[PDB]
Amino acid sequence: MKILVTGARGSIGSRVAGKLVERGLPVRGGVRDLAAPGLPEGVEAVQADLTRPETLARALEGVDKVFLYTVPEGIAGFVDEARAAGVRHVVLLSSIAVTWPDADRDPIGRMHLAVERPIEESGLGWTFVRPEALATNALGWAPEIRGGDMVRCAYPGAYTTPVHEEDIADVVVAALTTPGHRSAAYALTGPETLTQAEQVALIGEALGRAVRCERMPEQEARAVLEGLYPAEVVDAILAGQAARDGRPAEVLDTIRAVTGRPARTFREWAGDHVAAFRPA
Ligand SMILES: NC(=O)c1ccc[n+]([C@@H]2O[C@H](COP(=O)([O-])OP(=O)(O)OC[C@H]3O[C@@H](n4cnc5c(N)ncnc54)[C@H](OP(=O)(O)O)[C@@H]3O)[C@@H](O)[C@H]2O)c1
Repeated sequence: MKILVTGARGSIGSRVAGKLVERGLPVRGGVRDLAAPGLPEGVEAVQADLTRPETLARALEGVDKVFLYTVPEGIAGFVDEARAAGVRHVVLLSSIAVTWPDADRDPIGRMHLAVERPIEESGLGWTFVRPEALATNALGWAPEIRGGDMVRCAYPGAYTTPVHEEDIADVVVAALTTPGHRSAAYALTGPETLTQAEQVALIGEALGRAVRCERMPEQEARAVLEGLYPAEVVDAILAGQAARDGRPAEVLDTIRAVTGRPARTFREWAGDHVAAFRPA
């Protein structure tokens, strides 16, 4: 029976879809707009807008399993349609922020908990995949790295443990295709905790040139982030980074435990995405 991959044009969703197609599995790729390009080959395109959960009734026909992105505003509608269609297993792309002690006050933590909890209460089989910082967050430095050798960082000494999107897709695929993952919640990290400055330098090494952070003052960083995210989220980002300033973050072996392969390094990630950081 079919697997519905929501967000099949997304960074993670497209890799989940592609990997399932490589395995011979019938995949429906969920998109908000059927007219647009970017869907991997061999995927049946279906409208599946998680904010308009009446699209889901058609998208879930003949579907046994679902990969789900976190969209809190339509979760009760999703649960209802998944139950009605006979879905047996939902794998959710959540966040490690749900595991920290302030999760239910943190905007990011709350956003993901608002989808985890109704799934937990629904009776559907589930697996939660809970990454720490996405390696792809480094793509926000591309404009500065393309144009010069200095990047401006709010907290150059702040640690995260960035995880490669391919590893996330591999864990999702394991959860969709093998037994033993029911009610599992996998906290995913990369294999090394790294500061912002270290990440920037590793991008430099992949390019063959020395790229450095300079610190920007918090006034300036707050302003930049207030143009990209709501007020509450900027406060959490900066507070999160200040709390990890000079404090190495936890490295978990969860990727290796699930997939049998060590987590991909940020260096490898930078080599994989090197074209994003070269000038036009
Ligand atoms: N950034 C971090 O450090 C971090 C850490 C932990 C967890 N996370 C989680 O990872 C996510 C990022 O995943 P990603 O890298 O794959 O992002 P992405 O490349 O931006 O893809 C996001 C996908 O979500 C889909 N989507 C959004 N709203 C939808 C809706 N209403 N209905 C259907 N599909 C919808 C989009 O579909 P369309 O392309 O069709 O529009 C898009 O394909 C975050 O949202 C968060 O939940 C992030």
